Parts: sequence; structure tokens; C-alpha cells
Amino acid sequence: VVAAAEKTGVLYVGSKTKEGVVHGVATVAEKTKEQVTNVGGAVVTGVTAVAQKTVEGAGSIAAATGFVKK
Amino acid sequence: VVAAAEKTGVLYVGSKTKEGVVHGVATVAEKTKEQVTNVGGAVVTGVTAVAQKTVEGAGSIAAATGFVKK
Amino acid sequence: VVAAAEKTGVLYVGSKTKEGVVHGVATVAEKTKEQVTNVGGAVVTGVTAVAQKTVEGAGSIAAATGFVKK
Amino acid sequence: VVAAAEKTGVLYVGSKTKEGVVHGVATVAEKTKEQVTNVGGAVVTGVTAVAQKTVEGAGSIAAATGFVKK
Amino acid sequence: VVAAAEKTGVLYVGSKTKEGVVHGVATVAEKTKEQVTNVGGAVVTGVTAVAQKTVEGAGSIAAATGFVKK
Amino acid sequence: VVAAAEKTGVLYVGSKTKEGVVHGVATVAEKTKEQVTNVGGAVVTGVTAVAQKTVEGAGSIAAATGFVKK
Amino acid sequence: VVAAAEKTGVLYVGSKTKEGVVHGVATVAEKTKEQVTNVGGAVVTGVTAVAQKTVEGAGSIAAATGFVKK
Amino acid sequence: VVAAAEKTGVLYVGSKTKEGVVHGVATVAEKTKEQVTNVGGAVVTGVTAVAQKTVEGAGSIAAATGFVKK
Amino acid sequence: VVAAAEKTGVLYVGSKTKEGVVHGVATVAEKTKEQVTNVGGAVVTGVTAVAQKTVEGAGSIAAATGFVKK
Amino acid sequence: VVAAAEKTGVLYVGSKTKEGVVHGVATVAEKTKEQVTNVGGAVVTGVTAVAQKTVEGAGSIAAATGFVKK
Amino acid sequence: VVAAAEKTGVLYVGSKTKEGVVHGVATVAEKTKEQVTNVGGAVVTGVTAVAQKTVEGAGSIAAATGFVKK
Amino acid sequence: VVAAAEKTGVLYVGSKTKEGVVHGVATVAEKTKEQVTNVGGAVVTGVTAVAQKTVEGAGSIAAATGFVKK
Repeated sequence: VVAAAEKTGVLYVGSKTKEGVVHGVATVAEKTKEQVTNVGGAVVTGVTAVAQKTVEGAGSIAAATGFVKK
Repeated sequence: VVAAAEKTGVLYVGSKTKEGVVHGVATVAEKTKEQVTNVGGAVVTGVTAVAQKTVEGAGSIAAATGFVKK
Repeated sequence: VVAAAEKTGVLYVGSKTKEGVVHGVATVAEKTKEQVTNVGGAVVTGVTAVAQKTVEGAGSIAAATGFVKK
Repeated sequence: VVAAAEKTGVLYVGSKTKEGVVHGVATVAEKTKEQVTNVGGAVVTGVTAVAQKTVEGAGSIAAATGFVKK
Repeated sequence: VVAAAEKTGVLYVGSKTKEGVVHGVATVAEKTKEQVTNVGGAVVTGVTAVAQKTVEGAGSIAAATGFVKK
Repeated sequence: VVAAAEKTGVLYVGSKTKEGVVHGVATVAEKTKEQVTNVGGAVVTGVTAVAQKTVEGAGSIAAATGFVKK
Repeated sequence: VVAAAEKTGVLYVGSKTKEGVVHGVATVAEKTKEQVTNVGGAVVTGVTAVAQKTVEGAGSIAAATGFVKK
Repeated sequence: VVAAAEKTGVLYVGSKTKEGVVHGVATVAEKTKEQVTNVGGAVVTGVTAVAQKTVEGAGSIAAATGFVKK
Repeated sequence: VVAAAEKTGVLYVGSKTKEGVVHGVATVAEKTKEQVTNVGGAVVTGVTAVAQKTVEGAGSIAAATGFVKK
Repeated sequence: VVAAAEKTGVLYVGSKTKEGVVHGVATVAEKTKEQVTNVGGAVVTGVTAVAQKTVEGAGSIAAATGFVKK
Repeated sequence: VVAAAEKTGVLYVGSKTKEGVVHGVATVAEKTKEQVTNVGGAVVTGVTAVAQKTVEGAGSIAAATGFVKK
Repeated sequence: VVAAAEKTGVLYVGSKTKEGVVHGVATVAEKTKEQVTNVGGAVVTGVTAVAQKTVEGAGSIAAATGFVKK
């Protein structure tokens, strides 16, 4: 990701990179009702405007696993 | 991520990088109701405007695991 | 992440990096109701405007684990 | 992260880095109600405007674990 | 993180770094009600505008563990 | 983190670093009510505008552990 | 607009009226461009989420009149 | 607008009226550009979330008149 | 606007009125640009979250008149 | 606006009125630019969270008049 | 605006009135730029969280008049 | 505005009135720039958290008039 300029009216050199980006979000919630009953499991709810970048590893967003037995 | 300029009217050289970025979020909540009953498990709720960058490791956002038994 | 300039009207050289960044968030909550009952488990709720950068380690935001038994 | 300039009207050289940064947050809460009942577990709630950078270690924000038994 | 300048009208050389930084936060709370009942567990609530940088160690913000038994 | 300048109108050389910094926070609370009942556990609440830098050690902010038994 | 109840499990009597009401609006604008050149006239633009109730009078929203000559 | 109740488990009597009301609005604007050039006229722009109730009079929102000559 | 109750488990009598009311507004603006050039006229811009009630008079919000000549 | 109660478990009588009221507003502005050039006229800009009640008189919010000549 | 109670477990009688009221406002501004050049006119800018009640008189908020000549 | 109670467990009678009231405001400004050049006119800027009640007179907040000539 390099930018190089050599001069010997306007000169512009640009490199832009976006990875894992969230922008420009508007939400309205009125009179909403939510009930969760969980017995021995996993519940994930209500996830909004989330950004993540991972290098050399697993990347998980809003992941639910009931249980692991070994 | 380098920027180099050599001169021997306006000269601009630029490199920009965004990784795991959240911006520009507006939320309104009115008269919302939420009930959670959890017995021996995991519940995740209401996650907003979260950004994360991870190098050489696992990256988790809003992760629920009921239980682990070994 | 380097910036270099050599001159022998305006010269600008710039490198910018953003990793794990949250900005520009506005929230309004009116007359909201929330009830949590937890028995022997894990509950995570109401997480907003959180940023994290991790190097050579696991990175977790809003993570719930009911219990671990070995 | 270096900046170097050599001259032999305006010369500007700049390097900027942001890692784990939160800025520009406005919140209003009116007449909100929250009840938590916890018996032998873990509850995390109401986390806002939190930034963290970790090197060579695990990084956790808003993490709940019910209990650990060995 | 170095800045170097050599001259043999305006010359500016700059390096800026931000790691684990929170700035620009405004909050208003009116007539809010909060009740917590905890029996043998852990409860964390109401965390705002917190910044942390950790080197060669675990970094935790708003972490709840019900109990540890060995 | 070094700054070096050599001259043989305005010359400026600067290096700035911020790690674990909180600034610019305004909060208003009116007629808020909070009740905590704790029996044999741990409760943490109401944490605002906290900054920490740790080297070669664990860094914890707003951490609750119900109890440890060995 | 009256509500009357007489008792000699649940009894509910209700009258609700809404006149000139706007609610539940979410808008996002990114990279928009707007140019207005006006010479001796009237220009109205960009009107959103406006509510009005008028009794015994004229009610105008987003009204433009170039000029009036008598 | 009256509510009357006479008793000789739950009894509720209610009258609610809303006139000229705006609620629940979320807006995000990023990188918007606006230019206005006005010579001897009237320009109105950028009006959001406005509510008005008028009795025995004219009610105007976002009204532009270039000029009046008598 | 009256409420009357006569008793000779729960009895509730209520009258509520809202006139000219704005509530629950969240806005974010990033990198916006605005230029106004006005010569002998009137310009109104950027009006948000405004409420007004007028009795026996004219009610104007965001009104522009270039000029009046008599 | 009257409330009357006569008793010869819970009895509640209530009258509530709101006229010209603004509440629950959150705004964030970052890197915004505004330029105004005015020659012999009127400019109004940047009006937020304003409430007004007027009896037997004209009520104006964000009103611009270039000039009046008689 | 009267409240009357006569008794011959809990009895509550209440009348509440709000006229021209602003409450619950949070604003953040970062790196904003504003320039005003005015020659013989009127400029009004940056008005926030203003409340007014007027009886038997004109009520003006953020009003600009270039000039008056008689 | 009267409250009257006659008794011949808890009895509460209450009348509350708010006119021209501002409460619960939080503002943060960082690195803002403002320039005003005024020649023979009027400029008003930066008005926040202002409340006013006027009886039998004109009520003005943030009013600018360039000049008056008779």
C-alpha cells in the first residue's frame, strides 16, 4: 500500500484501503417487546453495527454454541 | 504503508488504511421491553457499535457458549 | 508506516492508520425496561461504543460462557 | 512509524496511528428501569465508550463466566 | 516512533500515536432506576469512558466471574 | 520516541504518544435511584473516566469475582 | 374525547387521539452534493420529520413564494 | 378530554391526546456538501424534527418569501 | 382536561395531553461542509429538534423573508 | 387541568400537560466546516433543541428578515 | 391547575404542567471550524438548549434582522 | 395552582408547574475554531442552556439586529 510522487498545478497521489468497516447506520425502535427463556443453551440477539478484522485466527461474530462435551 | 514525495503548486501524497472501524451510528429506542430468564446457560443481547482488530489470535464478538464439560 | 519528503508551493506527505476504532455515535433511550434473572449462568447485555486492538492474544468482546467444568 | 523531511513554501510530513480508540459519543437516557437478580452466576450490563490495547496477552471487554470448577 | 528534519518557509515533521484512548463523551441520565440483587455471584454494571493499555499481560475491562473452585 | 532537528523560517519536529488516556468527559445525573443487595458475592457499579497503563502485569478495570475457593 | 368506567379481573377504558404526528423515521445520507443559486426568488429544500396542528388559521409547510407586489 | 372512574382487580381509565408531535428520529450525514448563493431573495434549507401547535393564528414551517413590495 | 375518581385493588385515572412536542432525536454529522453567501437577502439553515406552542398569534419556525418595502 | 379523588389498595388520579417541550436529544459533530459571508442581509444557522410557548403574541424561532424599509 | 383529595392504602392526586421546557440534551463537537464575515447585516449561529415562556408579548428565539430604516 | 387535602395510610396531593425551564445538559467541545469579523453589524454566537419567562413584555433570546435608523 504505497503512494509515490515525483515532480521535476495540482498533483494528487492516493492509496486507500478499507477492511472490515461499518459506517452510516441509523436505527429507530419503538414499543418493541423481547422475551428470552434459556435453559442450558446459548442465545444471541440484537447485534448491530459491528466490524472486525482478524489475522491468523478464527473470526466469529454472533456465534452461539449450546454446549461442548468431551 | 508508505508515502514518498520528491520535488526538485500543490503536491499531495497520501496512504490511508482502516481495519476494524465503525463510525457514524445513530440509534433511538423508546418504550422497549426486554426480559431474560437464564438457567445454566449463556445469553448475549444488545451489542452496538463495536470494533475490533486481532493479530495472531481468535477474534470473537457477541459469542455465547452454554457450558463446556471435559 | 513511513512518510518521507525531499525538496531541493505546498508539499504534503501523509500516512494514516486506524485499527479497532469507533467514532461518531449518538444514542437516545426513553422509558426502556429491562429485567434479567440469572441462575448459575452468564448474561451480557447493553454494550455500546467499544474498541479493542489485540496483538498475539485472543480478543473477545461481549462473550458469555455459562460455566466450565474439568 | 517514522517521519522524515529534508530541504536543501510549506512542507508537511506526518505519520498518525490510532489503535483501540473511541471518540465522539453522546448518550441520553430518561426514565429507564433495570432489574438484575443473580444467583451463583455472572451478569455484565451497561458498558459504554471503552477502549483497550493489549500486547502479548488476552484482551477481554464485557466478559461473563458463570463459574469455573476444576 | 521517530521524527527527523534537516534544512541546509514552514517545515513540519510529526509522528503521533494513540493506543487505548477515549475522548469526547457526553452523557445525561434522568430519573433512571436500577436494582441489583446478588447471591454468591458477580455483577458488573454502569461502566463508561474507560481506557487501558497493557503490555505482556492480560487486559480485562468489565469482567465478571461467578466463582472459582479448585 | 525521538525527535531530531538540524539546521545549517519555522522548523518544527515533534513526536507525541498517548497510551491509556481519557479526556473530555461531561456527565449529568438527575433523580437517579440505585439499590444493591449483595450476599456473599461481588458487585461493581458506577465507574467513569478511568485510565490505566500496565507493563509486565495483568490490567483489570471493573472486575468482579464472587469468591475463590482452593 | 372522554373515557368513563363504572364497577359495582381487569377493566380498561381508553380514548387515544393523534393529530399531526410524525414518528419512527431513520435517514442516512452519504457524499451528497447540493448547490443553490437564487436571485430575487425563494428556494426551500431539505425538510424532514415535521408535524403541525393549526386551529382557525392557515397551515403551511415548505411553502415558497417568489415575491409579492401590490 | 376527561377521564372518570367510579368503584362501589385492576381498573384503568385513560384519555391521551397528541397534537403536533414528532418523536423517534435518527439521522446520519457523512461527507455532505452544501453551497448556497443568495442575492436579494430567501433560502431555507436543512429543517428536521420540528413540531408546532397554533391556535387562532397562521402556522408556518420552512416558509420562504423572496420579498414583499407595497 | 380533568381526571376524577371515586371509591366507596388498583384504580388509576389519567388524562395526558401533548401539544407541540419533540422527543427522542439522535443525529451524527461527520466531515460536512457548508458555505453560505448572502447579499441583501435572508438565509436560514440547520434547524433541528424545535417545538413551539402559540395561542392567539402567528407561529413561525424557520421562516425567511428577503426584504419588506413599504 | 384538575385532578380530584374521593375515598369513603392504590388510588391514583393524574392530569399531565406538555406544551412546547423538547426532550431526549443527542448530537455528535466531527470535522464539520461552516463559512458564512453576509452583506446587508440576515443569516440564521445551527439551531438545536429549542422550546417555546407564547400566549397572545407572535412566536418565532429561527426567523431571518433581510431588511425592512418604510 | 388544582389538585383535591378527600378521605373519610395509598391515595395520590397530582396535576403537572410543562410549558416551554427543554431537558435531556447531550452534544459532542470535535475539530469543528466556523468562520463568519458580516458587513452591515445580522448573523445568528450556534443556539442550543433554549427554553422560553412569554405571556402577552412577542416571543423570539434566534431571530436575525439585517436592518430597519424608517 | 392550588393543592387541598382533607382527612376525617399515605395521602399525597400535589401541583407542579414548570414554565421556561432547561435542565440536564452535557456538552463537550474539543479543538474547535471560530472566527468572527464584523463591520457595522451584529453577530450572536454560542448560546447554550438559557431559560426565560416574561410577563407583559417581549421576550427575546439570541436576537441580532444590524442597525436601526430613524
